[PDB]
Amino acid sequence: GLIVDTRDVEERVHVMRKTKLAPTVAHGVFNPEFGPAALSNKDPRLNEGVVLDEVIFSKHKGDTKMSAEDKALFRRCAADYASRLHSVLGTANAPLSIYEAIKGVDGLDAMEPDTAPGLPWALQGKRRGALIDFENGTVGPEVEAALKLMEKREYKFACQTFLKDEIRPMEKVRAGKTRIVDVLPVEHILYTRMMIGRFCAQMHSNNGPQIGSAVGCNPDVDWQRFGTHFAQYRNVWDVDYSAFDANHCSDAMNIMFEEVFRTEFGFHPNAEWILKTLVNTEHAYENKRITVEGGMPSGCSATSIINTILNNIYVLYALRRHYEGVELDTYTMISYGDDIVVASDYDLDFEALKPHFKSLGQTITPADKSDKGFVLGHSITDVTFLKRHFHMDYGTGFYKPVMASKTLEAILSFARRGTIQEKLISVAGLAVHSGPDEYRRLFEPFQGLFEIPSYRSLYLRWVNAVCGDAAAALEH
Repeated sequence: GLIVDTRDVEERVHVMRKTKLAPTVAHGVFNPEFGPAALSNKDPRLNEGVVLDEVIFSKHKGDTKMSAEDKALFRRCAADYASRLHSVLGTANAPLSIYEAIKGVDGLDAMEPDTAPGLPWALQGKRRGALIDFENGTVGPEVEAALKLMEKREYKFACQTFLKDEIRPMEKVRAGKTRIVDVLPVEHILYTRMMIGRFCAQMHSNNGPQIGSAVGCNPDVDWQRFGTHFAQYRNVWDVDYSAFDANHCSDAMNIMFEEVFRTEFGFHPNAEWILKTLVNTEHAYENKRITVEGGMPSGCSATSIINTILNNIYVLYALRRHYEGVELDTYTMISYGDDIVVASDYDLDFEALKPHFKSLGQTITPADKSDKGFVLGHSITDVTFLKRHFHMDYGTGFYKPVMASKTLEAILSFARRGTIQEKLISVAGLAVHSGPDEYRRLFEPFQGLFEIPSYRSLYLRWVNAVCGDAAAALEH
């Protein structure tokens, strides 16, 4: 995005805390090159002269202006992807009821009852529970009033900026590259869910290469589905972006929203409008109010679908800008926000697409970290997606999501205080795919102190999870 105004203000949005993450017993064994992100300017691990306030917003270097020809190409690519999307999903996109918006529907989780409420409710000491009855799926009078302002397209708002208290590579910790989440007002989230919730549910239910989205996938079971699909292609690419979310230009975002969320596809006219409120945003951080043009508000969960849709349109755009006769079936892909796997039987030159992605304000590199850029001949067993590799289990022949051992060492090395037992059982579910020897090694530090699930128990759970009849067949 482009920072068009930075001004000081009364009311500090107090967003410089201490980490709830503490080292575990594993920290001293593994000595990871990771640590909690800096949550304070006075953090002694920060490099000399690094200001948190400056670095967290440094990703906003501009709002790339696309030419008329490029915008008309982008619109064709958006309308072509939308055609595919709404063909698979259908056009049952009537607004969600307030009850359904809060409680969710099949394929869409209920709203979180006690997460951050956003502005100005955070400054008035009003928690989410004060504004919305999540039990009954009803709203208080303030949310009710704000919903009626959005009906009229008169709603205005500020994004509350929170630092992401999490583990980061030590080099990113020192450089002050703390990640941020933009918390929009709870009523804005409610209304967005009203406008596109049915669509969001359908995309979760229909995740797969056909719609180019892994949002709402279960890697445990869906790696088999994904792996057998990409294994069929001569060429597979994993594509790295630099600040994908920030670098979505106003032109791209606006056109995507216009082509994807049309009334003719069953959407309320206001679906396009509430999404378009994401383009030109005001961000509250401490005493600062930063106005940005372009980019998606920072996040993962809340913005996954939009980022995934843009990734799909970007690949069609980039290939059509370089080659003639490119259609959706020229390649296959799956995306989860900025994360992407692309495959084609065609020898697509991804190295030559770099300038074409640059016309969208996006910088692509091979995920590989090759000294050269993109190459042909890569397969599904070479790539990373959701921090997971695709490897066949020798026992069953099924693809399993294998995470890098260094990443599992880092995850096991820190925990929120009092959560260690819960975290071990969760991370065991990830580490089981590393094999029995590495699984044993990763949890050795915790043996005798916590309950570590047997490798055997999680392996048997997994085989049943991915194919029920296969597990049954082994008792022939």
